[PDB]
Amino acid sequence: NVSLQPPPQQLIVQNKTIDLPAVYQLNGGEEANPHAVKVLKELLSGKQSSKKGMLISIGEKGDKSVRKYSRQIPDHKEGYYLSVNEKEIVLAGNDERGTYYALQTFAQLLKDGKLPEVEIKDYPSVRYRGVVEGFYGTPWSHQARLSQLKFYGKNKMNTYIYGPKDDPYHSAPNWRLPYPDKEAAQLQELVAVANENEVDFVWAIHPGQDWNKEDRDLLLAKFEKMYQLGVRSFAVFFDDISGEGTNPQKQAELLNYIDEKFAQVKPDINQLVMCPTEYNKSWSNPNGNYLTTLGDKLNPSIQIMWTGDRVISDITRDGISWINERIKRPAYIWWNFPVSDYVRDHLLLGPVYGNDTTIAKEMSGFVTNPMEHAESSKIAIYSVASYAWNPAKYDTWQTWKDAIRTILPSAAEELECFAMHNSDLGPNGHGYRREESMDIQPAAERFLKAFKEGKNYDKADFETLQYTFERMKESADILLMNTENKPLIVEITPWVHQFKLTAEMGEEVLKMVEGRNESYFLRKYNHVKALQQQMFYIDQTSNQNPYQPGVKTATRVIKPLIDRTFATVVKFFNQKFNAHLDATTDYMPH
Ligand SMILES: CC1CCN(c2ccnc(NCCc3ccccc3)n2)CC1
Repeated sequence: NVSLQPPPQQLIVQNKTIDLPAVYQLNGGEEANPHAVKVLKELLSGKQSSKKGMLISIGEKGDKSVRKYSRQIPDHKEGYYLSVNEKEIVLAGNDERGTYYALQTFAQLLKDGKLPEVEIKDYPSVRYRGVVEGFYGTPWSHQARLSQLKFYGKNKMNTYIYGPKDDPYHSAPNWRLPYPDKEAAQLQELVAVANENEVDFVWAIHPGQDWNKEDRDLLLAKFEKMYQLGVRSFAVFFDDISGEGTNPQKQAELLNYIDEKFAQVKPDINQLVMCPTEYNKSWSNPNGNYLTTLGDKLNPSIQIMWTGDRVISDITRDGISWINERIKRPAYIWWNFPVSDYVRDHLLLGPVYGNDTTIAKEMSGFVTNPMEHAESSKIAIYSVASYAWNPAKYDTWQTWKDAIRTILPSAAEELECFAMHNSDLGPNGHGYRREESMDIQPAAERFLKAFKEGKNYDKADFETLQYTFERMKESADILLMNTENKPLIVEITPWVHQFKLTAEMGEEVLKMVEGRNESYFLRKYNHVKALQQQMFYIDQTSNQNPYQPGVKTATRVIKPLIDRTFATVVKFFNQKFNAHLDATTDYMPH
């Protein structure tokens, strides 16, 4: 059955299916977007017959090939019309990017050499959609970035804001310097791949550290050299700046200057974006001037980034009106999820939710700040893509499952299990939390409650927990050895080990609850203690960083259930046999 991510604006399925044609005639192969034609030719290995076979027509509005279907093509940037029936196939973009988007949709329809009969009219609700490379921690590799960009094109994200922290040429002081040949050629390769995948490579300059005519000049000259390298989209960051540099009139002046002498002078600049000094409502001064002045003086064609009501927050109608009213334009949203650079011992693999689905007209852009774990971030990235394309049809849970099935088809259920219990951030200085382990929350609560007050627990809840731990160990072991996405596995390995140990500990603790005799109980107790020690070992030796070192997993519901069940059963044991076992859950070498 027809599943499409992102879901099209309009879709009609006929409940018939046609074969991908053995023999086809291609119309418009020459005048249509070469990137789209390339995908189409990839999917086709029947024979191009010049006078026979099923017509396939590909083109942008105004091409000869799609003249007949012009009224069906949506009048929206990046829009397209796609049609499949017995007679013919139509892939008609409103523009070149739209034709490519058609083809991305077409590739998802094609299953086992068969196509549904369908008619689609489609376009994005939000103008700019993608990823800002905006996390602290170990930068992504070159290969990681190439793989991201291909994923962005598949999910119709048109925006990549480049900024690896190990590249000094977009930061102080080296922003003034041209890229040396080797680095330039690498960035060049990113640009080429971004272009092939219809993604805007947005080169971000971060000069905030370092206001005269000559600084203005050097920036403009640098922008020019990045143009020669093939860059067509640009961002200027002021999150960074202090003192005089925080003056919004002077920020506007430089940006309006860049617009006039560079962006308006070139034939083909797409995005010009700035990040303001006050970038969320919490960190702005209600008693000050900065956002209204920016909104007044900054040219209308320049985007202003915004994180919402707080630095980590989900965007609401009230939030978006607050900012738009000040900047006098639709805010370009920077969403600080799934970035984990302030909770580095946690993976954030849960669904994308919380953003208001009715406000697409009030946002110019929506970009996600991801984790230092590139592959792992694809779960949220795919979901963001889906949300930003079609927010009205956004389905958090189905999109989450679809992302997981896309990223790891050979072990989707196992990754779902792992991801379900690795979602929450735990307590943190931003107060931002996510749900986790919702499937077993009721079983866990009722189990604890009963076990607490020396009332009997339900056998079914015991079994649910038992089943959960068994499933976690199966999932951990299958994921560790999975070779379909080795980079993914490499990223999560430390947590997978910790997650397996958590499950083993849970099983041992359940055996203490059933405790048949004193000797068996003591065996399980000693095993639990040794497993706690291994978890500390991993916590002390993996993922070491100055900020949140180590590895935490299943922290919201599962680990606390195990900890409390352990402390309770040990206290019961101590009372019964008049013993003095340590009931604590965090072992300690001192
Ligand atoms: C638009 C702005 C740009 C700068 N921001 C970054 C940059 C990198 N990482 C993150 N991680 C989020 C937690 C956090 C960390 C440091 C400072 C504040 C909030 N935020 C905040 C958003």
